[PDB]
Amino acid sequence: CPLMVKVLDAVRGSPAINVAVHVFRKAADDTWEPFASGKTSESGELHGLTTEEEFVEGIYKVEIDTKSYWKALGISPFHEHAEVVFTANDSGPRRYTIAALLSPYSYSTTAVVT
Amino acid sequence: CPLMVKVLDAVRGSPAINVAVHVFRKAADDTWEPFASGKTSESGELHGLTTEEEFVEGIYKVEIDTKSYWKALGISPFHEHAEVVFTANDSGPRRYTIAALLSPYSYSTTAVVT
Repeated sequence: CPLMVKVLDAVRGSPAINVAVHVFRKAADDTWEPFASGKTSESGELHGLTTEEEFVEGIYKVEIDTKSYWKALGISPFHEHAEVVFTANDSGPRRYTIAALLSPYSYSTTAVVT
Repeated sequence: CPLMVKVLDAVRGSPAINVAVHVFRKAADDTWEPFASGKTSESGELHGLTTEEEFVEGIYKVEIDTKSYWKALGISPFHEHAEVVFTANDSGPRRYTIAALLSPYSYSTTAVVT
């Protein structure tokens, strides 16, 4: 599992469940190619997005559909979604955990690379 | 000043000075049209990006060139940049302050709408 996503809800103090996440890879022609997608589990985590074979160096964009999430909770969010753009494995493959902490008008995201 | 951006450095405890910011507006054909750009001042603030006349309803993307910033400090950042995507003025014009707090492997962004 070289790429894992974790999403938390700062309003309820719990994992953000069933959040849609879409991963894109920057294409040779500078366009974002769809790469992987899924929904966070009951623990707010999303595993098995790729394999180390498929996860080559490139620029990747993780897009978290935060708007849908809040709407479901009857809350009016500010952001269309949260995006995390980063260059991966440029210095060889690592294990990346992208964590996002969500609030209606704010979000933070941190990368734990190992 | 309907749109203001403020950036802080969490490693140095100071405003992030000379940070490039590019604002885009979602075009009719779903493409991002360049809308405004500038650099934060010595106070970590960017003013005068638009006028209320020009700042119409739409989906906007604020891109903060975090990578350049950290590179200049001789630090190797994780993110390519920080993006903030939101729908603006859908319910009439508001004043938007987008604040970003930066670290090499993490960033948070909050919106204060008045």
